[PDB]
Amino acid sequence: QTIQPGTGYNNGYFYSYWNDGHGGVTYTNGPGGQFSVNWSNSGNFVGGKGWQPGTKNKVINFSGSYNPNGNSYLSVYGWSRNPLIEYYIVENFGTYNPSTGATKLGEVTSDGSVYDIYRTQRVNQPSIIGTATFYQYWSVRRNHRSSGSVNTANHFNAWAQQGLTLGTMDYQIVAVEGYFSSGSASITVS
Repeated sequence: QTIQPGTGYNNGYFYSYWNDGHGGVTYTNGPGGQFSVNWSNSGNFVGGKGWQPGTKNKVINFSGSYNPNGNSYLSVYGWSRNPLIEYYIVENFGTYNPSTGATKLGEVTSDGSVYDIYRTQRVNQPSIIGTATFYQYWSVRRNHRSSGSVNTANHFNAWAQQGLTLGTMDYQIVAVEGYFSSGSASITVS
């Protein structure tokens, strides 16, 4: 159904839905690993389905539609602990490339497209363990798409060769993010 921000399990999948309380967002958990999100002049939000904990060799499949109107992105999103890292494998985005201002650390070919790799640091920002300073790792697909298969191992191995290590895996989901924009998406994970 439609639900307020929170986390839990639905039809076998882990889900996490968060928003800054601005409103204008509607997140709905559907059958299996499906979820829909409709947003209109929203605040900041992130929602998706996946696993808790994720793994370093998972092959993630997603399919559906993604129609952003503004700042937003579709990605495999998750965290690792010890070290604390937030990572993204961006498959599509709207008006803003989220890696802008980031330090390019390489490139990796995987699942039909080249990806550019970047690293950035977040200072005193919210995280799964409280306020902290941690790094964000990004893999941004050059050929955008709204369905496909993601071999996470290829990204995690490429990041490691570049000195970008990961700790113990926390959740790992396919999510839709929005930052003061509008759009709609319906994605099925598996």
